[PDB]
Amino acid sequence: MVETEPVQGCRDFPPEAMRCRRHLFDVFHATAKTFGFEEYDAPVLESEELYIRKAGEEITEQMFNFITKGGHRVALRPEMTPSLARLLLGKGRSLLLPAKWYSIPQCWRYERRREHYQWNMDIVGVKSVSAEVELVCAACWAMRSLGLSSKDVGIKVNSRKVLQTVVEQAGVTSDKFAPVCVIVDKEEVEAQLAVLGPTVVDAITTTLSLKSIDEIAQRVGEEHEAVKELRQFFEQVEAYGYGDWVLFDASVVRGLAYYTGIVFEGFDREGKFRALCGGGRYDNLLTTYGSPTPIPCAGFGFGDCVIVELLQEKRLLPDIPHVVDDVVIPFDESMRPHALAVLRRLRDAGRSADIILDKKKVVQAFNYADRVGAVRAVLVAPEEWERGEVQVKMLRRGFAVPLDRLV
Amino acid sequence: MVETEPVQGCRDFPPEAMRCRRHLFDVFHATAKTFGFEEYDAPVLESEELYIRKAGEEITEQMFNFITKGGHRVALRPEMTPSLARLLLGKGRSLLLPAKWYSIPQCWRYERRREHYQWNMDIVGVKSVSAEVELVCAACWAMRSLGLSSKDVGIKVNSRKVLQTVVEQAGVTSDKFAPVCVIVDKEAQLAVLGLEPTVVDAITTTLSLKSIDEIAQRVGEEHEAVKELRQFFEQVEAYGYGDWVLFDASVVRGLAYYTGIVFEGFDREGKFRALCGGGRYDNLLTTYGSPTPIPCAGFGFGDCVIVELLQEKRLLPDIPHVVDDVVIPFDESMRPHALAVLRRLRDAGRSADIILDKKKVVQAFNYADRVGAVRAVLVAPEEWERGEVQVKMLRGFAVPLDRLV
Ligand SMILES: N[C@@H](Cc1c[nH]c[nH+]1)C(=O)O
Ligand SMILES: N[C@@H](Cc1c[nH]c[nH+]1)C(=O)O
Ligand SMILES: NCc1ccc(Br)cc1
Ligand SMILES: NCc1ccc(Br)cc1
Repeated sequence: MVETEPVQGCRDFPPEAMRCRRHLFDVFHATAKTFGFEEYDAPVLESEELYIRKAGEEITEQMFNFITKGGHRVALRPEMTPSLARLLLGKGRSLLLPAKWYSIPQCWRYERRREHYQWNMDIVGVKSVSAEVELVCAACWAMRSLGLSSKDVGIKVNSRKVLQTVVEQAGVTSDKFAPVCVIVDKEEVEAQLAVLGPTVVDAITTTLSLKSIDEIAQRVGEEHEAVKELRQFFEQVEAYGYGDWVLFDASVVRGLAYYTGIVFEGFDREGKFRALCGGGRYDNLLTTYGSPTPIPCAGFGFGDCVIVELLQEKRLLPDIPHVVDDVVIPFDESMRPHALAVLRRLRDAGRSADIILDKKKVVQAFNYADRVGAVRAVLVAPEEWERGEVQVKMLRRGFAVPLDRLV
Repeated sequence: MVETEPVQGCRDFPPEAMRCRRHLFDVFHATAKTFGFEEYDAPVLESEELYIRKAGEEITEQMFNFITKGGHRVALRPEMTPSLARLLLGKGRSLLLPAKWYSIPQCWRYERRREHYQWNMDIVGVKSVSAEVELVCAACWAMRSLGLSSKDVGIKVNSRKVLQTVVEQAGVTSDKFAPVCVIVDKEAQLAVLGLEPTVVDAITTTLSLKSIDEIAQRVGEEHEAVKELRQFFEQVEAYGYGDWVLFDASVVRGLAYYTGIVFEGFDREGKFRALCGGGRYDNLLTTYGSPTPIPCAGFGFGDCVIVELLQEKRLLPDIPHVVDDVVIPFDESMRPHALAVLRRLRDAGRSADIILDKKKVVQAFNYADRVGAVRAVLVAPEEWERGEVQVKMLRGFAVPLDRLV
């Protein structure tokens, strides 16, 4: 036998498992459409150079990389955001702003799972917190669409600008801010900061432990950018009607080098699962890639695995069996030609329909119809045919119907 | 600057290019649904062992393979069919037959494009030619759905059983039939496999026969291939796609595993490579170690040649992005109210933007036009006090909040 298991850490999606994935992706797509985002895609294979950010990120530590037969350093993308930036930088002046782009790429890692799908939503060319508002509202909308409520989940919201000011007031070089964020994201965090380069660590921990925006304002001032932006953010989400879904949490920084402003992450209010989604503003990324002009950006990722766990726990993922509208059944093999004419008609009318492909008895054909979840069984028999009719039997007992009135 | 071009032989899909791909995939999905096929997927990364068929196939010659950190021989799949067989073999007795499965995997090669998407449709557990009929009809349906006619395209149909009999009558070992097919798909190479001149003569003669009647004269009217091809053409005629299909004795396909009927789509102007290709492969699962033979048939249908053909025929106009509503705050003090409006529009199943940054109404209106909005909803202080907004159709007057949706 060949090996029937998939390659290490990768998932197969037979029809049953595919329907669950599809149910999830339908929401991601529908939510994107509702919010006016445009789909894009790019190759899963990118140059390794795209991910060399040198901040000790977990994501760059766990890259699935390899050398081509030809000697080029490539990787299966660990995330989509750098691919987006490449595309954005490639368009340059021709890209009309603002742009709202989304995708549902498979992303990879090498360390149980080595592979996941990740819905990406990003807004490009919008300076103000309305971008973050929309992004956060989109993530809530998706969760709501899947059956979750604000009692089940929330989004923790913070700004990295608070921590920046604290770090900056200690005379810490600006090039050290990203590593600090990668570290603070994680008693070992006390040791790692010293290595980057005690009273400064004290200050960091104190501010991240502050439990409200008012307490942040006491420390850095009420007119500080972070305070004004967070207040605007919460005012807008309230106005949109999702105030119960969002809250402030000063310990949220995220693990990625490139966030500059507001950052956020989704969570289950039972404290059972890892983050459902995560994102933030990254206004400097395109400048680091070499854009001659700064390009504001903000966005999030939303993985396909944790959400499914949460939906299973909450009993929101019942198996939806396969369905088809009609199953056409030839009474015997001499009726196959006529049955195919019927099948054609049903499909021309926009119906989903099978025809019994092999030779079998009517009752077995009827059973197969039930197994594939047919709403209706269409028996094509000699006597009915002469009368310009077929027999129809609803499965969701039996009578003749004219060919013209089936559809 | 970082490199803005994609990795060698790979395509970017910015929104414009993505809409074209989406238009194509919508047809593949809709056709699958119409025909009652179920979606599946599997990892793009598979074990290299999965593709070692030893017939000198072009597909196994051009594998995108590499060694993991850990020393495992893996590959980016060159095709989906072996992944399907793996899944099928994994299920074994638990899989209810017949099964009709489809997918739209990206597949890879290393040699020019190194990457394409390929719609796969396969029928499992059906012995008779009705499987091939449905598969061929599904491919025609997809092309028809995209705007093509039987004047633009067709499907050439043959059976490998004819060539099998000829090869077999020359005393050629059964294990040589797949290599012979891989070669005939493309004089010197057959001799190397082990065939003398008279056997090559016979091969070429039969592949040059232009009708099923001429095949019957050579191998008999009772021969499996003749009965099956006649049944096949009778069924496609009955389904109403007779103008789309024809017999061509030179069609064998390049893959090792086809055993019976094979087919391929083509443009009737002779400009393009094959649009799609498939056939019956009844032995594949036996070779993977299935304790019982499992009949299978299917096809692949790439995303690149079809698009070329559709561009030539002028069937791929750019469809610009569209959204139903663009909500415009008169100024920043109206943003909260505008968000309440935005919420309502989206709750009602409408696609809607709100102007995110600070800008003047006329510029907001321009942006609305650029993103292809059907309707612009201006949220101004004076209208708001009256429980109203201003609505302007794009593709001006006051409207009550309740009657927008
Ligand atoms: N790339 C981020 C998510 C993101 C998308 N856009 C902005 N941020 C992550 O994987 O965590
Ligand atoms: N694997 C074949 C297509 C196919 C799918 N199923 C059967 N055949 C190809 O790439 O040509
Ligand atoms: N964001 C968590 C996560 C990242 C990568 C993979 Br692969 C799986 C999960
Ligand atoms: N079926 C032709 C083809 C095969 C592989 C790639 Br990649 C592209 C086209």
